[PDB]
Amino acid sequence: AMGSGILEIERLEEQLSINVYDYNCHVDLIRLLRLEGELTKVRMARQKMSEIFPLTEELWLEWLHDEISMAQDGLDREHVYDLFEKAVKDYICPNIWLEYGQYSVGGIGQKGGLEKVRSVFERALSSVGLHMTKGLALWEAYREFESAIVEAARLEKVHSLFRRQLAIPLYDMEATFAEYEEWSEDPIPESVIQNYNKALQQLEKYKPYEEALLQAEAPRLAEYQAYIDFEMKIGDPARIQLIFERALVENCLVPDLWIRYSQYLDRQLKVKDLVLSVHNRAIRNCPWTVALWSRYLLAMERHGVDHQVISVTFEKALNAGFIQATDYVEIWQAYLDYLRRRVDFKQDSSKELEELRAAFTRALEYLKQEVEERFNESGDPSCVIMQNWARIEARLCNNMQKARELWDSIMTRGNAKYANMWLEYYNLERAHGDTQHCRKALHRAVQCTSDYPEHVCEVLLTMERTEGSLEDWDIAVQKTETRLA
Amino acid sequence: GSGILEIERLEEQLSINVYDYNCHVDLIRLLRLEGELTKVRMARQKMSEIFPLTEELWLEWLHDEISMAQDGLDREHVYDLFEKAVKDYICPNIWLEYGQYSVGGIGQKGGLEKVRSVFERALSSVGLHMTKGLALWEAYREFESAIVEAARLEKVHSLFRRQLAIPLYDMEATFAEYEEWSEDPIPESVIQNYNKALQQLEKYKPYEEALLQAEAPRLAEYQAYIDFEMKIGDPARIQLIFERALVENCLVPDLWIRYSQYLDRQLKVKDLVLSVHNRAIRNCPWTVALWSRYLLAMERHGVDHQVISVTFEKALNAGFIQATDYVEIWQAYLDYLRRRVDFKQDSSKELEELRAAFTRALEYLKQEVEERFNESGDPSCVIMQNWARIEARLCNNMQKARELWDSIMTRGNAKYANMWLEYYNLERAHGDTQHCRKALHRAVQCTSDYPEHVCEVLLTMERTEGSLEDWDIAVQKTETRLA
Repeated sequence: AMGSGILEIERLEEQLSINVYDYNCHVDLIRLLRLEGELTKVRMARQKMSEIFPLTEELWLEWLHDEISMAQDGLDREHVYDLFEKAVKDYICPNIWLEYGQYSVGGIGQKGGLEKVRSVFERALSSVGLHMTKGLALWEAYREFESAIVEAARLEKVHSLFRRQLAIPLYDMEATFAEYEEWSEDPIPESVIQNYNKALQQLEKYKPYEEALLQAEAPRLAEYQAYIDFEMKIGDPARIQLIFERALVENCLVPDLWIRYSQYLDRQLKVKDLVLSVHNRAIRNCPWTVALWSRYLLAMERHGVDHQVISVTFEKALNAGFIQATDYVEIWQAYLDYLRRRVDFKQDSSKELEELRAAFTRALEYLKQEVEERFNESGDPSCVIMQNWARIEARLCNNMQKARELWDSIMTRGNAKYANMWLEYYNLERAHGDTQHCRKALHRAVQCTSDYPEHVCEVLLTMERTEGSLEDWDIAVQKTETRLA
Repeated sequence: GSGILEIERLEEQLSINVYDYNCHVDLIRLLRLEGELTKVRMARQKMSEIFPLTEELWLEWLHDEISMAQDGLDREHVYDLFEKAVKDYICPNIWLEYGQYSVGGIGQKGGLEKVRSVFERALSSVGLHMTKGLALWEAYREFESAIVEAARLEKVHSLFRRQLAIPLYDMEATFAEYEEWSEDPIPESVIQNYNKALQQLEKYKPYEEALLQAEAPRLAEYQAYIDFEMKIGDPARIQLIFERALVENCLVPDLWIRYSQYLDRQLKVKDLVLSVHNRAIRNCPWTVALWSRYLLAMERHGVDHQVISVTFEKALNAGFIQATDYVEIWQAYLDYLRRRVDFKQDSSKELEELRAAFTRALEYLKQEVEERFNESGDPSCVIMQNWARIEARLCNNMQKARELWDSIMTRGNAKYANMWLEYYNLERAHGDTQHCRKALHRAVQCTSDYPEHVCEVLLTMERTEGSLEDWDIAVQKTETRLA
């Protein structure tokens, strides 16, 4: 039908105008914009999708090819580089690295672009150079490049690439050892023979695992978990990054896998940029699991990420949309713990303390409104945000009145039927109130508790026996008697 | 010569176990058969100081002293003996005998008033007694009638008028007797009182017959009767029903608690309640609770200190059958000793008495109770806890509370989340965060029943106030433990 593309593009653009988080809508919109030839609009649509989602290697590769096969300038070259730089972040991508290398080969002649090629291949190798099946292509392409240059019969570059590859367990390395012997008229030194042979021993070691992947269907999660384990016991940080990544490209929706990888980096070789990177990638691949946002905020805090960045990240976390109210309480509590750990409490007043209190009010209102309106629940039925606030105010801020207010609020939402709650507040008054307030609290407790009144009773008697007048003890015995009768 | 040796034997068995009641009645039996008058009398004295004597034993002693009384000094001493006799239980016969014997003193010693004293007091005790008081009214009017002088008769008239205003058995018979006796007309005012008395007598009939139809001790019947009289709420009549119930049921400790409490909460009289408490620990000295109640009474009514101390010592020397009971009474005494301390001075005589009493209690439990029970008595170091709570909160002394908690935690109390948290909360209140962290770390390591709860508390504490580092170490400990 005539002009159907125009109308369907309008339709999809409007459907995205309401629900921006529609992946298939972006994919469709982009293919139709390509068929109509609206090039700049394809570029924009692609940019918005890539800023919302991780793109697979095929989508990244399509966009890269379109920008490359359309580039007529040196500035276009720098912009293409920028696009590659953005493309490598999402997942492990051997082909993207290959294309980046070869496309960068065009950059020679321009002064600073021999090193540019070597940088691209070097980072390519550092990333996937160990890849059992796809690294070989990168080693080979890098060597083809150095061979096509090899100025003045200076084969130290090609030699080095051979010697670095041969010490590494990838497929058909025997073939590379072959081409090397037939190439280097000099002997292949015993360091290279020894390392080559232990490497071949690493191929034979790993064969059953790789063939487990080959046979398996779908995303092959089980096989990746077995390989993850095996490599994690063998304990090479490089090789466990590699298998975590290889498993993650195929299993990137599995949050617990992100947590395993995240946790290994986060706790064991905590290099800032790498863990912050992997956390960000986790919250882009599985934004529905608040745990990922929590560990990410904890990671940022641990690594001294600037204040404003953490705040903005929290805002993204709020907006991610979780399926349980306990999750909104959870992320709010994470943010508030961060805010509290920001305050010095030994000064009359603070800028940071006021931000903490303000964030508490905001958190409570947000649970009153957004979470209730979307769930018909409070998220914390037992007012834990308020509890933590009262604790802070009483124990750290000398502000006992606010704590009393907050516990008023806590008890009014039906928490007064619970002995545990009464004892939580009592312990607060005992900690930072006075004996009068503890008495009031425990009396009220004796007359409100529904689950375990005898427990509050015995605490009351204990308190008066320890500290109250004989009149006080007598009143206590009467209340408890009348209550438990 | 078997009597000689059997007496010697009983004296030996009393030399070992002085709290053998039947041994005393037997010893006295034999000493009487032997004519050892002096030894009979102080066998009677020692027994009467150990136990309450029933009405009959008191009557034997009284009859013997009376039929052996040969001068006026014996008369006054017999009076003293009666004075001691009435204290133990309710004793209508003894009150009657006390009156009749007091009649012998009329001529001499200005003691015509004495007879009226004895009979008035006899009335105050059992004058309201539904079945046995009539005997006492009758005897009182007999004496007054026989010493009527010039027919003034206002003593006999008044006595009749007082009996008729009270519901006693077959007063209808005395109402008639009075009319026949009275030259004048029974007044309008006593007539209404007699008729109201008829009302309440017919009211009480099914309860009195409840006692009669039932076999003794009619505890239930007595408990039901006590219930009714207490619902009517007359203090005289419910004291009376409590005493009548107790004479047959003096071994029922819960009954002494009921009566003791009724007076404690409601009557609000020192002499009455303290009497009932003393009599309670004499009848059932084996229920530590009675001693507790009693000490509390003494504290309430401002009883002098040394009396309270001595009563406590008696309490310790009583024999209880449970390790927990010695903790209970020690706690009673220690709470008492604490309520004597003005905690707003740096040091005190009363505070040092408290502390020294604490050391005494811990040592006494480590020694007497452990060696006699093969137990700690206090398994959960309750006395030690209370000492810690006091030292921390009421004195400025936090160090001692920490020590006391070493001792508390070292006998297997370290497996328990409650204990760990008790120490924690104490440390939270009067220690510092450092010690709370230390405490809760060790708590997650040691707790066996509810380690997850302790883990919660740790995480909550570090979230509320600890560094990020502290939060991470906490999560590590927790996860490692609950793994």
